[PDB]
Amino acid sequence: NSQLTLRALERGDLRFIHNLNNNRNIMSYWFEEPYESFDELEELYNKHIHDNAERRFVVEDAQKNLIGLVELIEINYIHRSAEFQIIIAPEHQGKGFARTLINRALDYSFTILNLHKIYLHVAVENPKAVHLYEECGFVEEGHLVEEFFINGRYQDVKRMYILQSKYLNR
Amino acid sequence: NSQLTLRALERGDLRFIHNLNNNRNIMSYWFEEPYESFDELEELYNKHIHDNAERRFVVEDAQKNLIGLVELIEINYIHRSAEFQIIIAPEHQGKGFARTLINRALDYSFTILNLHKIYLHVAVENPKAVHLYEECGFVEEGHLVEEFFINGRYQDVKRMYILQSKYLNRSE
Amino acid sequence: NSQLTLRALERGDLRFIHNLNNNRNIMSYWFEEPYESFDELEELYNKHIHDNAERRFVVEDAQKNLIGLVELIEINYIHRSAEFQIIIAPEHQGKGFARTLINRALDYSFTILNLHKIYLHVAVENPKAVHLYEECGFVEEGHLVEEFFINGRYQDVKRMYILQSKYLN
Amino acid sequence: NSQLTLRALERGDLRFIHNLNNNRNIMSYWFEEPYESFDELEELYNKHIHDNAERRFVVEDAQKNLIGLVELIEINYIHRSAEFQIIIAPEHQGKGFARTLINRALDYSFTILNLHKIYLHVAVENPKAVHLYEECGFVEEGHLVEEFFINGRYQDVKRMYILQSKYLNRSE
Amino acid sequence: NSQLTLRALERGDLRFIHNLNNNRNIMSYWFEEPYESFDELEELYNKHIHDNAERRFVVEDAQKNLIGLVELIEINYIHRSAEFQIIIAPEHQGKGFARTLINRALDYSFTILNLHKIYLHVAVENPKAVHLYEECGFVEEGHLVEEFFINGRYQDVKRMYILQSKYLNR
Amino acid sequence: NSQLTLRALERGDLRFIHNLNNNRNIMSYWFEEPYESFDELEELYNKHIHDNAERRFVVEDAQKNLIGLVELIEINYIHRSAEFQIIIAPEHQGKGFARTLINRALDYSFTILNLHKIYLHVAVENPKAVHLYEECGFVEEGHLVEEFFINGRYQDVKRMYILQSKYLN
Amino acid sequence: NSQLTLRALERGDLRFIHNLNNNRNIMSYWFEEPYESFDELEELYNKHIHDNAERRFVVEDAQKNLIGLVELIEINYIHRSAEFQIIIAPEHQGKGFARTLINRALDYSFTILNLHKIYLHVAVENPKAVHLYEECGFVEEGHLVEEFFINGRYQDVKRMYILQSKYLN
Amino acid sequence: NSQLTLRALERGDLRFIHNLNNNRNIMSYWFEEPYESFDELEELYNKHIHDNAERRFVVEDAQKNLIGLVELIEINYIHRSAEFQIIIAPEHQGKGFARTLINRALDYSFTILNLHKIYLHVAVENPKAVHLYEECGFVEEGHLVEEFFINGRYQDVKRMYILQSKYLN
Amino acid sequence: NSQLTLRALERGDLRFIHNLNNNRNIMSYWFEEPYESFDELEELYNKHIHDNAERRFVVEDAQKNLIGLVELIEINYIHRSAEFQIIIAPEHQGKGFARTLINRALDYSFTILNLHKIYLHVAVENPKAVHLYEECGFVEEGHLVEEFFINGRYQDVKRMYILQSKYLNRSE
Amino acid sequence: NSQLTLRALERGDLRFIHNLNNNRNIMSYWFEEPYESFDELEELYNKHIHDNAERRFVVEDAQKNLIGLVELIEINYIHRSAEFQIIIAPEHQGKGFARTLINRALDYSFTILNLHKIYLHVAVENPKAVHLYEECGFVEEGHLVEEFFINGRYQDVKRMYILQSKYLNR
Amino acid sequence: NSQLTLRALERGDLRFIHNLNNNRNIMSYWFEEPYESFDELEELYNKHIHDNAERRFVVEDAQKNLIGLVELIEINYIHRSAEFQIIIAPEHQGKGFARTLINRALDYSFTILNLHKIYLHVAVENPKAVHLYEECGFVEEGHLVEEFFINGRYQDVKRMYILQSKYLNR
Amino acid sequence: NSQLTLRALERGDLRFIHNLNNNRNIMSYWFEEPYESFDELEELYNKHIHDNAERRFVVEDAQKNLIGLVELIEINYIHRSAEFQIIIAPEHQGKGFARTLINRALDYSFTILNLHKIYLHVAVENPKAVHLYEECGFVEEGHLVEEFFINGRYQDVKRMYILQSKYLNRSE
Repeated sequence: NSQLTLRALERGDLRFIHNLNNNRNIMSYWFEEPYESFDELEELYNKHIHDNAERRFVVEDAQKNLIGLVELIEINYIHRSAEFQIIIAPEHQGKGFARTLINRALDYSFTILNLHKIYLHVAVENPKAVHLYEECGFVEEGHLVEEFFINGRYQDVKRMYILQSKYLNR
Repeated sequence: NSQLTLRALERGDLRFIHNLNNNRNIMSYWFEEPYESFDELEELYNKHIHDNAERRFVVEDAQKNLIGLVELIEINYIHRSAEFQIIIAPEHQGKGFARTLINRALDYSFTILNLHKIYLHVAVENPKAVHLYEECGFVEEGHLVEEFFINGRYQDVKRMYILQSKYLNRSE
Repeated sequence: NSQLTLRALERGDLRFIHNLNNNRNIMSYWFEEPYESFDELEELYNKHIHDNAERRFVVEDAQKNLIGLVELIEINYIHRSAEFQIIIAPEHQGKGFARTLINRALDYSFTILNLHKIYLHVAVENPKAVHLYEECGFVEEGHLVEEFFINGRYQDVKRMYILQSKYLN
Repeated sequence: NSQLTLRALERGDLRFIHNLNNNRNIMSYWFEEPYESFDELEELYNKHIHDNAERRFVVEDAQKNLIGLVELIEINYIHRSAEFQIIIAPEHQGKGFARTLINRALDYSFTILNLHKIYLHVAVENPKAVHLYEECGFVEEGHLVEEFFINGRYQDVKRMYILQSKYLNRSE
Repeated sequence: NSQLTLRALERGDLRFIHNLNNNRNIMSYWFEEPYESFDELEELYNKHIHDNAERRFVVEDAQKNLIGLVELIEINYIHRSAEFQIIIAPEHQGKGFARTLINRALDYSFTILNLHKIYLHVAVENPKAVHLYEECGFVEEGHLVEEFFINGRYQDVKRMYILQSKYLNR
Repeated sequence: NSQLTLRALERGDLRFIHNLNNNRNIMSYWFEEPYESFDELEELYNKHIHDNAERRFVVEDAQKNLIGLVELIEINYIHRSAEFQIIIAPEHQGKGFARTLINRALDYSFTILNLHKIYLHVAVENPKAVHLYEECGFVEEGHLVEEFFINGRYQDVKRMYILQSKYLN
Repeated sequence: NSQLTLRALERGDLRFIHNLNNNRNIMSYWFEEPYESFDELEELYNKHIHDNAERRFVVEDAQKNLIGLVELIEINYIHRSAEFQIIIAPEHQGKGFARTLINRALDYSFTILNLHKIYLHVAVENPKAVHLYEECGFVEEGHLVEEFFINGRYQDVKRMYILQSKYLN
Repeated sequence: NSQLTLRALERGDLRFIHNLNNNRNIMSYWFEEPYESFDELEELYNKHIHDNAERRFVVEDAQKNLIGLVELIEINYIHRSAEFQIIIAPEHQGKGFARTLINRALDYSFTILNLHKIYLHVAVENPKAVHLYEECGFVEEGHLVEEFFINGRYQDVKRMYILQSKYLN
Repeated sequence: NSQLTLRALERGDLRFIHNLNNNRNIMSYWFEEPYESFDELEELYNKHIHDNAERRFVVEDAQKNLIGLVELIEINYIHRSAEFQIIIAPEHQGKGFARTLINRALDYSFTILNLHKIYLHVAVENPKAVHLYEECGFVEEGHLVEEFFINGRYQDVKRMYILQSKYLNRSE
Repeated sequence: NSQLTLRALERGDLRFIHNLNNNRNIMSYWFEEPYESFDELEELYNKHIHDNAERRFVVEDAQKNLIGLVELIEINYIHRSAEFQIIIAPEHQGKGFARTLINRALDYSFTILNLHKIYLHVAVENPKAVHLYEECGFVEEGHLVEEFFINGRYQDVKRMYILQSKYLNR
Repeated sequence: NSQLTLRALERGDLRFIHNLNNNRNIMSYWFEEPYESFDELEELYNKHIHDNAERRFVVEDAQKNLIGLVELIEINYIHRSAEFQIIIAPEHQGKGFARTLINRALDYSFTILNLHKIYLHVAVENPKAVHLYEECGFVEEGHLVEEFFINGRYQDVKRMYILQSKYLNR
Repeated sequence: NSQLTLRALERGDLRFIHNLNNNRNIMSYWFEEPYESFDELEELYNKHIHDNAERRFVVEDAQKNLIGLVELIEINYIHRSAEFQIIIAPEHQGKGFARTLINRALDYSFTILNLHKIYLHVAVENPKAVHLYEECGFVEEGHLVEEFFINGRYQDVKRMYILQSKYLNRSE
């Protein structure tokens, strides 16, 4: 709803990030290993403070509760593309925030950074995630065979995308 | 009214700057992307401490509430010019402070720093500010086409300026 | 099963780690010289923060009491093997938690890290431990002669291993 | 024919790399901007020397003429995948070396480095290369729309891949 | 003509740059001071090796003679704009290379970096330079009063621009 | 015997070392990924200059032609063990020099460095090498299962060792 | 006389210094641009800690209230000259303390630092100050034309000096 | 006029500079202690490469023979003033080149750097030089008493200046 | 009695070390100059943290009172020897702890660290300590003449030592 | 008396040192300038932590009151000489501590550092200081003409010395 | 003879040092391992340039031939003692240089550094080395049991010493 | 005679300095230990380049042969004093250059550097130099007992000095 906002990741938010990053159910959706020392996380945060190739956001509601995370990575400024990734804390999954956040990230991407294309990756074995994204405007541009090793097996992922033209003329 | 005071920005004012630097509406007037972790801001602040090409001032009232920011950037040592930009916190806007601060900035630029020229950029779609600036003696020297991408599209901005000779000598 | 969790080692867990490292009987299991300084431990921790060739984990119960430690070292990314080490604090041994921790270290190695082989070393003079590793599917691949100097004399150790294919099938 | 040899790139090969990195035609196949001072190249080379996420190989003939470059990047330690990219110097192109080198890269990736998957990107408007790659066992897993801005417009690329199990076991 | 090319500035070209930078007739066109130690020039070259906000080019003919310089500065990757500046060595002024180079720089800008806008600055007192640029597609978007101090006086400069759409649909 | 000498590795010997490291058949003996950059090799050399946990030696003949290489790594100063590796350039194999180099590496380990145990790894698929090590007094202490990924598949290696007491008596 | 003392500037006195530096009327006396950041002031303080070419002193009364500041800069050790600057906080002007501070700065320059010449600059538009310096023995040696840009226009300043021989006799 | 040019000082011109700095009679004009090390000169050159508060120029003739040196120091960007210094090597004095170099330094200060005031110091005991500066439009603004210790005694110097407005009209 | 415990020295024990390092009487037994600012001690401590040629242990009782220090230095990786030195805080001296700690140090040196030889130096004018050490199995291997300048004059010291084989096997 | 001791200077003692160093009556006896920022003093203390060429001591009584300072500087280890300097805080001047401290410093010098010679400097205009030192064993080895500028004038100082042999055979 | 001299070790002499250090017959006399990369040797030389605790000398004859090495280590400046070690290149062993060099090192030690005691270590199994040193004034102060592991065995060494008083009153 | 010239020491003069710094006889006149690797000398040279407390001069003849060295050290900014020391290479000694150079050093110290006092130390057992210095106007202000250990024993040195007022004004 109206009460959801995206603001930049700050040092004070790292305990919430850490807590998610050490949760394997949550990190499987980012095809990332669920082990990260707090120090690894903080030192990488420090290292990338001035990195222009990424934007990391925390999501809050009106009381300032941390709902989840939005990220734009691999921002390329010739091709004007970037990869979008999102995580909703367990407690907040299934409340309808998903679409709002995807929209907010697309708005950031398209009305602020002036990117041309946003793409994401989703487990083919999560076909309800796939559909969601389709309803939010994304379209399948690839079916990556055995791209990621997750939970003892290689899994297929859809690569999906959306263009600036489509998002702004809606 | 007259109770406003200028002083240089310092580390302890940065939570206030940060707050404005993450406000979409406020930053659109500066054509700046509204995202800055506190760490990026502080690190850049630290790096520019001895940088002569800029001056960053904070505006406080008698009881020390932080009202706004006045800055001069791209200060050039030869051409004696600089770009002026101003921000008034939203809770303190529409209180007639603009003029007062624009004049403090002009007075500083021309009676202390000895610059010859000050210019600014203002969105064309912001005619109230254009007007305000004109009344404060600035004059349009350019209409930059599709200069900045703001809130989903390319926009035009006025470049306006004022000379030290004009400002100092007007009433003479 | 459920209550015991595994998370990455943190700077705040270092006094727990140091305390085990001063028990010489506990360090004899890792063939590591006991009695190391807290500062050495901390500075070595700082240095390996981004070292991808190791994973150090702590074992916490439901109330967040530190039970012990599980580590994977010498992780090799071509051969996809690593050495496994485990320590259960003395006040939590005999509670039957070794098995669950071993299974947890194997789950991590094989379902997340995607390694092919996990091996470990055990003193031959610790046949109870050897036996526990045998039940968890480890097989002896070496009987290393006078490999380590422990408590005044050279001792033999067993090298034992398990493959990913065996753990996942 | 069979007289080609692979070895790791080293500092003394950089004038050759530089030459290719400033060639517009050659770099368009890598979707890379064709501008790199020697200094940027050397500095980045130096920085990545111990970087495990990449392997850069040079191809030499019996008399040591530098023919091309074979690289693997984004090597991931868990997923065991990497992106393959190749370049053959223009004076040595159209001499049937492609296949030979693509096979050396596959043989390295799968019989030495123990990767599970290799992928590449090829412009859709480059059907000869797509075909060549297919014949070398790669298979289309995606048609990326308007992925790269090349020579004035946004273009589609095929993402193609090959698995270690398929490659190792085909003839069995 | 066909024989003119743009390649990246290299360390070996710095003696040619220096020689131009210490020539006041040449630097007045860039509103820059004609004093630069070779060491200042080289140390600034070293410092900006990895700067993404600029591209500096040397211009040569077929025998590899240094004809002049092309530069794109203040590249901004949200607004996708940049400032273009050019210098033709004295010996090569008046041979018709000017238009080719402006075209080459626009081609780099528009077919490679994917920028939206290119702008430049010209002395109002050089109205034949102004016209040239007008014929090459640039249009006046400003008349900057007393913007630069040059040869003992403050001088007016036109700010001129061209958009990607116009350059590519020609 | 006499003609072959052993001296420490030097920066000027690095092109010889690099050249062996590009022969994949030669590097398969060290289970080391071949094709490494000269700069990586040099910078790793620079970094380990004062590392007391390794000794890298070159083997020179009477005319100062580089024959091969002998190294001692993972030298442990409590357990007093180390791993031995040896490479004889291809143009000097079949000349019967392996034996002399092994004996020379053992002499160094046991009469100068005062180590207690020397071990090595050998591919099981290289029974000639195993046999040579057996004649020089090494005994198998482990048959490591699928330890290394070589030429497209996991292979077994032998771990073999000799003690100081046996070499000196 | 007695109550007023002079001691070296300290990091804890910096907020006092900063506060004077924001009064533009106070900084006009030093021809220094007012409104400088506390961090710039502190970092410049840190940088000059061991700079032998300056001495910055604070003036304290009997109750340790900061009265003002006295500085000696561009101290030259061959020519043995230095430039003198003094600032008396506004809440302590008109108390007749300038004289005592000048005499104190001269005593320091000539009886401790062993300098030969002390000079200063004063705005011509500040004839009261010029007059005070004249009574303390300073003589005009220069009338510098349009030397500084102050409050919107170029102004003339006096350069004035006193020698060691004159102060000590 | 034409033949004499001015360009920025370069590292390759340093032996020329050093050579003047060892003539004590030449350095007396700059009130600079002569006999400074080449290494000090070079390292100070390295340190000031990006210092915007100075410009050091060399004077070359048609055949690229170094004639002398012209410098602008203490350039202040608010007050827009700077101090001018000039040295003509002894083998090129009496050739009437001082005038052209002064005019060239003023042209640079006022038509490029956009300064408002240029000043210099001259020993009173050098009335020929004072006179030359007077012809080039400089006016005495100060007679500094015993400002410098030169050749065994304190000497007076003249401070002289010219404004931009006067030079440009 | 048996309630003593050894652990490695750590930063927080340094005020105690400092106290002993500035005690003239205590330091004369170590032939060391009794002057060390806390800063010199901490800086050197920090520098030797990863230094393998030494081990520094603190001795604590059941309630954690710091009793003394046991150290081994000049640990040589080849010769497998080290110099042993011990200090018992004065308030805890003459309580029969010496033997107990000397034995803990021997047990560590020979059953954990696998050294072959431990030696120490003792002032000749300190016959009680010589004797104590002899009873603990050390044997005189040298009488160093005028080796150290102590309390105004040059003095002789006994160098005494013990072998691992002797220590481990005595009772066999 | 018995209750006076010498211990090494520590960081915590620097406020007492500073207070003396900014007292001109006290620093004149060391021919030193009475101006030292606390930061200068502390940074020089940090720099010389490992300097073997000096030993700086604080003097206390039984309640741990800071009485003054002892210093051995320019320790040379071939020539085995050093310069001794002492300061007694104003409050403690004239109580008879002087001789005890000189003795303690000589004892340190001669029974611990094993030096051969200790020398000092005293204002000729303080002839009662000269005599004291003579009674403590020092002897004049020089009368340095106008060696130091102090209080507006050049002053003569005696250089006095004592040898280890004499101190230990007493 | 007269033609033997001691001068400080220099970088240019390191190839001669290296050559000796990688000769096990030569390094056994210093109880040192015969393996040293040239780089290890040079980097340690660089590190110890300013170390006051040692003096390393090269020995030459009149034509400037490198004869061997003299070293004074563990120089302690309170106790005024140091360890002396010497090596004569193989080619020059048995020519009578030994005594001259020991004398030269003692002269350096006693007439220049002003040390009180010099000690050395010798293999008990080299009793002709022991006697030599006895004739040069050294005397046994210890018989160190199994002090060093050399050539596959632990060996006993004599510790021998000489005092300044004895060397200078000869 | 008069053909001598002073200039500051520079890096390229260091082989000459090194040669003198390793000469026992030459260094005994400076009470300095005659051992200095080239590296120690260069490193210290480099470190003192901007050190104001010293001046090191080389003496050259018309054809640029390096004759000797004149130095001033411990230059104090307040007391305006310095220690003078001189060395003449042995091949050029006993040629009457001493006086000439001592006078150049005095002329520099007093007419350029504006010092008030110069002093030196000379071995008592070196009466020829004492005398020479006296004739050059220096006067004994101290007889330091057993100040330096030289060639096996402790020796006395004269401290001699000269004032700027005396030197400048003598002939007046």
